[PDB]
Amino acid sequence: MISLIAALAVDRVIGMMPWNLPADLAWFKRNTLNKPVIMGRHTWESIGRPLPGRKNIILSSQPGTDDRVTWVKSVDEAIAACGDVPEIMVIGGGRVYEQFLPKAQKLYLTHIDAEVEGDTHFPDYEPDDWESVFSEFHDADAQNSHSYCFEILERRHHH
Ligand SMILES: Nc1nc2c(c(=O)[nH]1)N[C@@H](CNc1ccc(C(=O)N[C@@H](CCC(=O)O)C(=O)O)cc1)CN2
Ligand SMILES: [Cl-]
Ligand SMILES: [Cl-]
Ligand SMILES: [Cl-]
Ligand SMILES: [Mg+2]
Ligand SMILES: [Mg+2]
Ligand SMILES: [Mg+2]
Ligand SMILES: [Mg+2]
Repeated sequence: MISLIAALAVDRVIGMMPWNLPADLAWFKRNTLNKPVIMGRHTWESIGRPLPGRKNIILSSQPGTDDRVTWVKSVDEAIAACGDVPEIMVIGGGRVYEQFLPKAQKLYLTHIDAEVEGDTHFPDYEPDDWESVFSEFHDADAQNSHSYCFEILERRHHH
């Protein structure tokens, strides 16, 4: 099964960080550890080093040479490279989320209370097609710059 995981500012702006949220990074790690992660080449270059404890699959029509990750050229190849696993995590960026959304059955979202200047957005999804099965709000604190709300949604309908 395919899931997307993303952190969204107001207006669904995503980035590679205008905010400083170690709690969100802990949420990201907890929910991706021991699962393959699929990302586009822009996201890969922004991370710079393979995420530990996860198979790192990079979707790009023009692969790099880095032997530390697995390079694939299509959504279908990305999925095949993951093989028989319970859950595949798609970690962005904008275009990769857009291509994978139709195949996804679960969303892990962090809704951040920040207005920011970026131009890359998380895909449009029809809220009526999803059910909110978890939500938790957290205030900002000495370690986290903004307030945020974790949410998990499960797909109920497809169009
Ligand atoms: N919800 C959430 N989802 C996301 C991101 C986020 O920002 N938060 N960011 C996007 C991908 N970018 C990164 C950049 C850095 C890291 C990263 O470095 N993670 C460490 C944890 C951080 C650390 O302890 O050093 C890890 O092992 O997972 C993860 C995703 C995609 N999805
Ligand atoms: Cl957590
Ligand atoms: Cl990308
Ligand atoms: Cl505090
Ligand atoms: Mg090689
Ligand atoms: Mg889009
Ligand atoms: Mg769309
Ligand atoms: Mg319904």
